[PDB]
Amino acid sequence: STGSATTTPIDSLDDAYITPVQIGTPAQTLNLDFDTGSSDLWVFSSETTASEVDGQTIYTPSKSTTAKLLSGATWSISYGDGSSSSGDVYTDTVSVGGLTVTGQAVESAKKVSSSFTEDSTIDGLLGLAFSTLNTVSPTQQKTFFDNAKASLDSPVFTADLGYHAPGTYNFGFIDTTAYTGSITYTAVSTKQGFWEWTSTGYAVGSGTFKSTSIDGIADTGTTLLYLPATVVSAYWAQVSGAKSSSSVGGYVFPCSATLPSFTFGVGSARIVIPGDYIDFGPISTGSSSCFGGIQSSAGIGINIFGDVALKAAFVVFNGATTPTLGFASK
Repeated sequence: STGSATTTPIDSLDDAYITPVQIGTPAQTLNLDFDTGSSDLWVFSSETTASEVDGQTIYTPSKSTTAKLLSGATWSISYGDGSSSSGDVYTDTVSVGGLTVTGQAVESAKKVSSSFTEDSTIDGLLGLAFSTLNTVSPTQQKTFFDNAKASLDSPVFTADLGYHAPGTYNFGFIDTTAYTGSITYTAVSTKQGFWEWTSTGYAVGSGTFKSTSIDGIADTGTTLLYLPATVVSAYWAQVSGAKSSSSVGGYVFPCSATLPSFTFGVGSARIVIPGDYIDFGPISTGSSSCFGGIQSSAGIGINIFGDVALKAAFVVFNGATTPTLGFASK
């Protein structure tokens, strides 16, 4: 089997991407944030505290003839941005882009933190990291991909995120028309539960490539590119007037600037992030200070190849017995 679903930016900055997901019978379609940095499929629901729902579409398990309470199971998750959610668990039929999993754990939120309530466009998350990170207790549950894997034509999924445009998540096949050149594959460590890999270096603009190992995670659920402070300083030094602002929370730059590209290495291959992709717009409405899309990972404890980086590539998440990642230009 295969599946193929379009993923759509939630706003004009590509802050996140939503993908329609069919849950239950008859289907209830919710727009979920596919997150290769976490491993829970959780949804706003008829059980979510009413004051914490503000415009999201909810899953109502009592209206699904295939829903079953997973008795005794609870979940609770905290994300790297400080947000969180928790609740109980149902199993139900879940379909993405025509690919159906029966008996998928659907984690129903009883509580969500304010950042989720305040974002009416995201109805929940669909985790695509390794199932060792799933938070369901006392019986850990498998991700949608883990449940689907054995049925797929090939044990892979691909992320093809658009810049200011829709893109595609495919399951079970590589679309050889979706990228240019060849796909370069690189080793993955699953020891922390992430799609963790080592970039071979970077360049700023038209500058020389610096060969240096940068361990980090491929994380579709993180907006920005978080790299070591040395790398980030080297980038922003090429933007007149850019500076790190402790009050804003990162590097800012004059909105009048033209940003240089940023290149990262994948083996001997190179992925170029155009300068435009690094502009996250005014820090507040009407400001002439703009927020940068490359930020320091110091204090986060891991480097994160978030959407800024991933949307410059066609990315293969190869879930074979020994997982690997692939990157191609597009």
